[PDB]
Order: sequence, then structure tokens, then C-alpha cells
Amino acid sequence: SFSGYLKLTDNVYIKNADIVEEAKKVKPTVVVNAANVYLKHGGGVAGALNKATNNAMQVESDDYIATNGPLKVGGSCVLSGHNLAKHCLHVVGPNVNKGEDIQLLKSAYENFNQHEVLLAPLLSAGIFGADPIHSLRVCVDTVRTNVYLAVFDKNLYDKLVSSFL
Ligand SMILES: Nc1ncnc2c1ncn2[C@@H]1O[C@H](COP(=O)(O)OP(=O)(O)OC[C@H]2O[C@H](O)[C@H](O)[C@@H]2O)[C@@H](O)[C@H]1O
Repeated sequence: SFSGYLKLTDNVYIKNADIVEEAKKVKPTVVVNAANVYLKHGGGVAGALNKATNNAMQVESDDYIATNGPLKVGGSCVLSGHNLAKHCLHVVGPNVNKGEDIQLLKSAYENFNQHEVLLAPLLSAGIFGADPIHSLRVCVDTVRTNVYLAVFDKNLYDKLVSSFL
């Protein structure tokens, strides 16, 4: 039931939309969160997803960390999607603004290949400081399963869809 997406490649689609609103409407099997290793969902995609779950995502995440410890940069875990999706795949892109290696963005996107269909954001392209077009290119060149990208920012979307991949 994904609607209004622009096709980028065989398997990658993109839309200027809030991932929270897409998730609410579509109720996908998997929504991806752009997480940090502590699953502290403060802002951006994570903060918005968590707010939409009325903090249930954070409560669940705190138990996950208490049991298992921090994720790896480039790593992931599958948790509930609460009222938004069946599952949330929390994926940690590199925090390039804090010196983490941009190469780990490829490792981060590889987690998507474990799921047939995902609704996802551009990892690392916000507060983590990776160039957004680079994140999109890594996504296209790494993910082989079917990924529906929700780009909140209109100006960014318009630039991305007019750029070579
Ligand atoms: N509601 C939204 N829907 C779709 N895209 C969004 C939304 N909000 C932001 N974006 C875009 O989504 C992209 C990613 O922006 P970011 O969410 O910062 O993720 P990161 O991987 O760079 O930083 C991770 C940290 O962000 C959190 O604080 C976490 O808790 C982590 O600490 C950008 O292009 C945004 O414009």
C-alpha cells in the first residue's frame, strides 16, 4: 500500500514524506530507525518514531540495552514496531560528526538485506553529518531488498531526485 513513491532503481523507491506518517498509514512489516548505539531516541527519525509510540519504543529500548548492552556502529537490532509497524529495525549509521568512519554506513545498510520490504530513512544524513546524497548512493549500492525511503525535508528531496546515483 505504499503510494506516491518515485522509482530510483529496481528495488529502491523514494518519497517526500514524514516516516511517522507513512508508517501510520501503511503499517509496514518493518520501519527502520536511524538509531544511536544506546537506543536513546532523542530527535530526528528516532525521536519522532518514539513520540508516536507514546514512549513505548524508548521503554522497550531501555530494557534491550539493560540486557544486551550498546549496539555496534553499523549494527542493528529488531524490536517491536508498536502502533507504527510490525517491527522496528534500529540501525546505527556512523556519527561522522564525532569521527566515526563513514565506511560503516555500508555496514549499516547491509542490515536491510535481512528484510524483504522496509520503510526507511536516509541513515546518517541528519544529525550524524554524512552527506545525504552519499547516504542515498550507499543505500542504492548496498540494499538488494525492497526499500521505500521517506525523506522529510522537501528541499533535500528535490535535490536528491535530481542527482545521479
Ligand atoms: N520524521 C522524519 N521522517 C523522515 N525523515 C526524517 C524525519 N526526521 C528526520 N528525517 C531525515 O532523516 C535523515 C536522518 O536524520 P536523523 O534522524 O538525524 O538520523 P542520523 O542517522 O543522521 O542521526 C542519528 C541520530 O538521530 C537521532 O537523534 C538518533 O537518536 C540518533 O542519535 C535526515 O536526512 C533527516 O532530514
